[PDB]
Amino acid sequence: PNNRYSFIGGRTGQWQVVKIRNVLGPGLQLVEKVNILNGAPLDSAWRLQGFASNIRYAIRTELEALQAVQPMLNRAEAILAVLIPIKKSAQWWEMAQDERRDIFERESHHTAVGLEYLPGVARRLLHCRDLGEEFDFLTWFEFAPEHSSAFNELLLRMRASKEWEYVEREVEVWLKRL
Amino acid sequence: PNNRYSFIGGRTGQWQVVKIRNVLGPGLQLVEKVNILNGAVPLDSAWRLQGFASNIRYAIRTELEALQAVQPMLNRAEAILAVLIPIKKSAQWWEMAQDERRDIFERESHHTAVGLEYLPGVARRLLHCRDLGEEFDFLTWFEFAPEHSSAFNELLLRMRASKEWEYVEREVEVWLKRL
Ligand code: HEM
Ligand code: HEM
Ligand SMILES: [Cl-]
Ligand SMILES: [O-]
Ligand SMILES: [O-]
Repeated sequence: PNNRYSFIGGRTGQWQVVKIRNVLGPGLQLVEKVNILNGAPLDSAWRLQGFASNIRYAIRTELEALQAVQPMLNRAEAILAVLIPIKKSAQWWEMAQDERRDIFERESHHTAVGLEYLPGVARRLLHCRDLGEEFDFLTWFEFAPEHSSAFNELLLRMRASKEWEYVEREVEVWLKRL
Repeated sequence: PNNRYSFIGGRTGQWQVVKIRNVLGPGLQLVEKVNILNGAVPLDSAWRLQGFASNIRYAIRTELEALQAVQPMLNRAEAILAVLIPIKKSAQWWEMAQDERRDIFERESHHTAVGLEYLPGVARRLLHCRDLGEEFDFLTWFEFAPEHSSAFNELLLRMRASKEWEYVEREVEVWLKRL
């Protein structure tokens, strides 16, 4: 599959690691670089993988709003990135669809809050629970240096939300584009 | 992992192939048997399908609770017939937003309400495979005593008349008998 992406921490890649912050639960080993590959090698400490998939929660009017402002990846100015792997608890995944949507948006305003940080912050969402991975999602953010304060504020805002009562594991990997 | 299943059409397995109906689009080659394996993966085998069990995508809590009231376990003794139905939906289905797909699925189509009429005759399992890059999007599995083949067939004619099924672009029925 080429909806599949792998991220390999180790000594080679497009991206220098700048910092890793072990927010919640067990961390990831610090390494020099992350190599990103479309598909599924020595001197590598960890590999994470996920796939791009269909929309799970956003309704039409939210999609139209996102599409009006969201930027593309690979802007020349967007030389910083942040890879944030996330795992949610088993109680999250047993809930029904309405219960989860209600937490994600009605209670937490995930989409409304995130829209306040576009178009500065470009984003990608990959899924991995269904592959058996140690994390449920691989989230990817890239932005110009001007926006790193704003991005740090977004994170504090999201982590205070009801949605985040269900996050069990979270790591931040700050990257600079080589 | 544990959540992945493979279905191999060939000369071995636990299920005998009674008929294959090539309902829509290209079919599957007729084979003698189906082997079902927990895991990902075939010498005298003609085709191999796979999918994963996953979280709920559409049902709401009160639907889940009704379903959970009545739905039968798999591998009942009398449940000697099974039907494997691989399904592919169109690209236009997958671009739509979540509310739009939910509204087609239940509000316009009453998938869950219509299906609930046929429990506990029919037991079922749903497996996902679009995200794996498979040639189908879903493997659906249904098992029942012979007493319900008629009713199962009526369900199918019903569901295929629905708005949901206007987005279905490939469908095969593999009818099976347990060995
Ligand atoms: C930058 C602005 C952001 C926007 C516009 C945004 C928007 C979205 C949207 C629309 C979804 C739903 C996709 C769907 O329906 O399938 C989503 C999912 C998700 N986002 Fe964000 N997001 C933002 C920032 C963040 C941040 C900063 C994090 C992590 C620290 C994050 C973590 C996630 C996760 C883990 C999911 C998957 C949720 C689930 O399926 O349970 N998002 N986001
Ligand atoms: C027999 C009684 C049935 C019941 C109780 C039933 C119930 C359900 C439910 C509740 C879902 C949505 C699961 C979710 O929220 O993730 C579903 C999905 C689905 N069903 Fe059924 N169903 C039945 C019959 C059938 C039949 C006969 C077929 C095929 C010919 C079928 C094909 C599918 C497909 C392909 C999906 C996934 C649809 C999607 O995600 O786009 N179902 N069913
Ligand atoms: Cl795989
Ligand atoms: O996101
Ligand atoms: O189903």
